Amino acid sequence: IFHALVFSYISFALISDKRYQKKEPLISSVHTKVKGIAEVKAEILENGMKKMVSGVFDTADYTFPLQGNSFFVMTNFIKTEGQQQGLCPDFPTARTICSSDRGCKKGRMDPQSKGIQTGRCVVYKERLKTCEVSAWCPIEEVKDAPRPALLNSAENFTVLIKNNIDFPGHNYTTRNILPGVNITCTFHKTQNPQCPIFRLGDIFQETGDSFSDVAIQGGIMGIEIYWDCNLDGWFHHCRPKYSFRRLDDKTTSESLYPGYNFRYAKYYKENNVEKRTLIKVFGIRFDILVFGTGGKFNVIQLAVYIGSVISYFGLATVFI
Amino acid sequence: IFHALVFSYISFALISDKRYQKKEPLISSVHTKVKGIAEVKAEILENGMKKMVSGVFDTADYTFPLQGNSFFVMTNFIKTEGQQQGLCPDFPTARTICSSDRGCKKGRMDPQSKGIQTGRCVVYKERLKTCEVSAWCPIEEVKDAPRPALLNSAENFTVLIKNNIDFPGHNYTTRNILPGVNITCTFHKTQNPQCPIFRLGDIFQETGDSFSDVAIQGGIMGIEIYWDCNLDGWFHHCRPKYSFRRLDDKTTSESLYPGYNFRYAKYYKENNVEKRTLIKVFGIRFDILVFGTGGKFNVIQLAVYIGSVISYFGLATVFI
Amino acid sequence: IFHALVFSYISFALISDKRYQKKEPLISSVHTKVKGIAEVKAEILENGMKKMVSGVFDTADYTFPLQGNSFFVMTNFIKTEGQQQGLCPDFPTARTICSSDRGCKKGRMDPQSKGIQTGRCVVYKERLKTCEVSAWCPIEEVKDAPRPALLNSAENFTVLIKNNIDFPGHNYTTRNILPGVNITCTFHKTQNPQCPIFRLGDIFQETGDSFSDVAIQGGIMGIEIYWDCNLDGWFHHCRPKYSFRRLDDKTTSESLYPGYNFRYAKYYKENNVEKRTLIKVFGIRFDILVFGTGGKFNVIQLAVYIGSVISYFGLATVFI
Ligand SMILES: *[C@@H]1O[C@H](CO)[C@@H](O[C@@H]2O[C@H](CO)[C@@H](O)[C@H](O)[C@H]2NC(C)=O)[C@H](O)[C@H]1NC(C)=O
Ligand SMILES: *[C@@H]1O[C@H](CO)[C@@H](O[C@@H]2O[C@H](CO)[C@@H](O)[C@H](O)[C@H]2NC(C)=O)[C@H](O)[C@H]1NC(C)=O
Ligand SMILES: *[C@@H]1O[C@H](CO)[C@@H](O[C@@H]2O[C@H](CO)[C@@H](O)[C@H](O)[C@H]2NC(C)=O)[C@H](O)[C@H]1NC(C)=O
Ligand SMILES: C[C@@H](N/C(=N/c1cccc2ncccc12)NC#N)c1ccccc1
Ligand SMILES: C[C@@H](N/C(=N/c1cccc2ncccc12)NC#N)c1ccccc1
Ligand SMILES: C[C@@H](N/C(=N/c1cccc2ncccc12)NC#N)c1ccccc1
Ligand SMILES: *[C@@H]1O[C@H](CO)[C@@H](O)[C@H](O)[C@H]1NC(C)=O
Ligand SMILES: *[C@@H]1O[C@H](CO)[C@@H](O)[C@H](O)[C@H]1NC(C)=O
Ligand SMILES: *[C@@H]1O[C@H](CO)[C@@H](O)[C@H](O)[C@H]1NC(C)=O
Ligand SMILES: *[C@@H]1O[C@H](CO)[C@@H](O)[C@H](O)[C@H]1NC(C)=O
Ligand SMILES: *[C@@H]1O[C@H](CO)[C@@H](O)[C@H](O)[C@H]1NC(C)=O
Ligand SMILES: *[C@@H]1O[C@H](CO)[C@@H](O)[C@H](O)[C@H]1NC(C)=O
Repeated sequence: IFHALVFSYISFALISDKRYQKKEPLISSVHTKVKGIAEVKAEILENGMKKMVSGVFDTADYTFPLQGNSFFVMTNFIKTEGQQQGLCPDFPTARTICSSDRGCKKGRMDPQSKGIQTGRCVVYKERLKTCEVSAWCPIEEVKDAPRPALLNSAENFTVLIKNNIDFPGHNYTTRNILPGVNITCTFHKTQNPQCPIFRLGDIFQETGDSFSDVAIQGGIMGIEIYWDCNLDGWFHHCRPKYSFRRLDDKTTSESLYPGYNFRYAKYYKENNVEKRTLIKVFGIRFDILVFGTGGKFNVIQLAVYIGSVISYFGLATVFI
Repeated sequence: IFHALVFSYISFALISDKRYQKKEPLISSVHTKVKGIAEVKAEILENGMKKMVSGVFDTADYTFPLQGNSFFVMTNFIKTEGQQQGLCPDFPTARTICSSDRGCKKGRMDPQSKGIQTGRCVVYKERLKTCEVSAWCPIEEVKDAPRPALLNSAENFTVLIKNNIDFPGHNYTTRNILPGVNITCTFHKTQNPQCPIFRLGDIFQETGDSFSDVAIQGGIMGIEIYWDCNLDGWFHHCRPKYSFRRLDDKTTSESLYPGYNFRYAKYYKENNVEKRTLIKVFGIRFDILVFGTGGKFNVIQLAVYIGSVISYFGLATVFI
Repeated sequence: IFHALVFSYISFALISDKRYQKKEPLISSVHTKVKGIAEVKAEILENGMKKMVSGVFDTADYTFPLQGNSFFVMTNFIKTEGQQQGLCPDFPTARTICSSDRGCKKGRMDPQSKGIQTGRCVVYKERLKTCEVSAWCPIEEVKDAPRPALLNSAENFTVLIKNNIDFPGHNYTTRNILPGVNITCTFHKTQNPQCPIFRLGDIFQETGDSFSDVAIQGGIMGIEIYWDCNLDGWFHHCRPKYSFRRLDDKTTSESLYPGYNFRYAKYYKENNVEKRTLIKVFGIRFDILVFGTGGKFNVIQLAVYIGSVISYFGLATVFI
């Protein structure tokens, strides 16, 4: 009585855990196309002077093709133009202010300084003095990102994701998009869960984080694609499950370099002088993470499960 | 009789499926060097005027170092020079043609338009009128890629692939290239299946897709490296198997952004005006996919297989 | 007697190999921030003339953001300025020297040549003659990298690594850095093995390879992050293990393209002529490899182990 029930329960553990099947890791390749533009009219303070930042930003202006299953979209920026190699006083900071030449030692390097000191204490503005350095001059300001993200419209951008997956051992290949589907759609958790077209603001709403806040100083968001794939015939299902998870740590600590931002350089020549424009770029990197398991009935696996089950059979008969 | 045969068959399932061994996922790192150049003499129509595109393209002109186990080779391009921020009529399309100002609404954005409308209907050429937009002017043409790919010689290029793999649990490391091998070789399915030097046209012949067709509008090809690795001593083999699979979907639908292409921007300054050159790049991205399993005799695994087998022993004795 | 001992030993194989638990592959995302600068005063020979290379190199000058779980740091460079499309004699090499026009065939391409020949034998310097080619002129020298790496200070640079990992099946996420930790630290094998801050020279000392030697011609180093993660409650541990392994092959053979180096192009316009500056970049690419296994008690797994163990029970009783 109880033994045929132990057998039916163990068989349930077979069918549910799909141990008659063999599991094979998935192979994924990703291709994304970003669509959308943003118009930028804003007022940014450079060196204590108000300035008007106005420009139209298209695809080539705020992104470049994905590498390593991840793409980036710039949302804010601080542009420092005209840097040329030379000597200049470092930007005023608690570390950089100097009372006299004794505070500056030639050759000193600081993790928060972009230049090597010359050992002299010189004026920056009025009577405030900082330590003179040798680097790209003038030094970029120690200034916060614009309070509204210059590319605030970034949440309205649209990312199109095409994912190809293969299982070599089972020799089975399929793609994220099935042929003949109505591509004109915006992904929704319930209305269009197979629609590959994503809107960034929708993504940030799913994970619960406000897009604008992350867009001011950048972040790392993650798009997850699950593939529970069954290859039997008696039952079949091998389609993706889109989830969204915010990857960045959200420390908000000046020591841990919070948000996502980097220093992009644009070199040129002017008046027979080598010059550089340093752009501090703030944006959200999207990591596309694909993980899948493919099961297909293996005779050896089913026989091994049977082998672990008939021992519980005999021993179960001994236990009663 | 039949029972010793069931034992020999189960032992065959052991030796064949290598269950006395433990399986460990592979760790891969890739390094590719692309060699080859292409001379380009062609005739391309810009704004209804015939032009001569002539130039020599070396490594730095059509590729950049691999990131994320994938490298790209440009094969075709459409170059739009002199773009500067301003107001211009959008390029004539079924969506962009306007009969009067009522058709243009200020601030409108279109997925196929690269600019924000100003709300005015202005002439583009002759009496044909399109909606005026605010963006990088003039707008790139809506034009097909050159009928012969400008970099048609791309199939003759040579990619050299060096792959390092490690198994941490077994502490075993090996590389794609064994020391002392004759590197001067071109990979062939039978003549040189271990030769790492690949020719792109050969790759496209293996997968059966014509190189030129894909090169006109770009594509995503995939190089697969298999590692069936055995670590025992009684038998040993741990070398790669090169296969080739075309990753792109080949939709050929204007709604799904077919082929592989992106918008690359080159910013400069001219006559004290901020200017931009937009190059639409068409090329084949090669994804190097490495997947391997490393087996090495584990006593616990063999004992567990024995444990599943002796139950089939006793129960098998009961079945007769 | 011996049978209860076989049971205690098999139970030891259970607890040690953690087969009551289920193993799940790890999901990793990486974010690195490189800090440090380098001052460069050196003397490099261009075209047989001594020159002084002097410049200050910050983050934007020697690196760009990581893609595909790997970042690059330039350590040496050879800069060829002023290239424009045209005809020039190829640089003197055993392959390129020509006695007369019969040695040059028009349209010939060489794996070590950057241009297509025109079929004429012309002088390069004095009476030495090479084959005239059509390419970016003049051709970059066939010259060794500077004997001291121009960016020798690269070993003093600091890489900060933040790693996020997730197990979907168990729904458990954790990050490389625990909240509240003293970030100001330099990683040491024993003193600070959890400290994420790495120094490149320390990395190269751990693997035993001198930083400078690799920095002259570039290399591929690999940072490994292990995650042995236990999710039970009766015992718990899920933290990373940092190891370092040198990925490049160290062939030192001119045929196999040794070290890590690539050709980076900077296009500009001068005197109404399209021009290019070709920089041969030498540096160390760091591949961040994250691999982890997450175990959590699965009832079906423990029951399957029991099923393989009770058969060894009965059969063991038969063996005595
Ligand atoms: C994203 O786009 C939507 C709609 O295109 C913007 O919302 C509209 O904003 C305009 C003015 O900017 C208003 O006149 C409309 O009434 C708004 N409609 C809705 C439904 O909100 C939205 O502001 C855009 N997002 C960002 C960040 O700019
Ligand atoms: C790839 O290279 C081969 C040989 O270098 C090219 O084939 C030759 O083309 C030339 C003229 O271009 C002919 O004179 C030869 O007779 C051809 N030989 C062979 C064996 O085909 C081939 O055209 C190149 N591929 C591309 C796309 O340019
Ligand atoms: C890395 O930095 C260290 C210390 O900042 C350098 O070592 C010092 O070098 C200076 C001169 O360059 C000497 O005056 C000091 O006595 C040295 N101190 C120590 C502890 O070595 C080191 O040279 C730098 N590495 C490179 C490659 O430049
Ligand atoms: C290619 C580059 N985009 C750039 N876009 C701008 C175009 C006009 C004005 C700008 N002003 C400030 C900042 C940017 C821009 N400029 C450069 N270089 C880029 C894109 C994405 C991520 C990093 C870098
Ligand atoms: C670095 C860049 N290559 C570029 N190569 C050209 C060199 C001369 C003329 C060209 N004309 C049209 C198009 C290209 C070129 N030009 C730029 N910028 C590149 C390479 C590979 C993939 C994307 C981009
Ligand atoms: C962005 C670029 N860095 C560049 N840094 C230099 C700055 C001043 C003088 C230089 N001279 C020689 C060589 C380099 C430089 N120059 C360019 N382009 C780069 C960075 C990292 C890896 C590849 C390329
Ligand atoms: C995979 O299956 C298809 C289906 O017919 C077959 O054409 C192909 O050759 C198979 N691949 C391999 C490597 O056997
Ligand atoms: C796609 O679906 C939308 C409904 O959201 C519909 O309006 C549209 O016509 C559909 N497209 C096609 C080609 O059927
Ligand atoms: C791996 O094996 C080699 C072979 O001797 C040994 O030198 C090395 O220390 C081993 N690695 C570890 C981490 O034990
Ligand atoms: C490599 O093999 C080729 C045969 O295809 C041969 O001509 C060449 O000499 C070999 N190289 C060496 C170094 O033996
Ligand atoms: C994962 O566990 C947390 C812990 O409460 C829970 O809030 C979350 O919803 C879980 N995720 C899923 C997908 O169930
Ligand atoms: C971090 O540790 C160092 C010791 O190496 C110590 O000097 C420093 O004060 C610590 N930082 C904090 C915030 O406690």
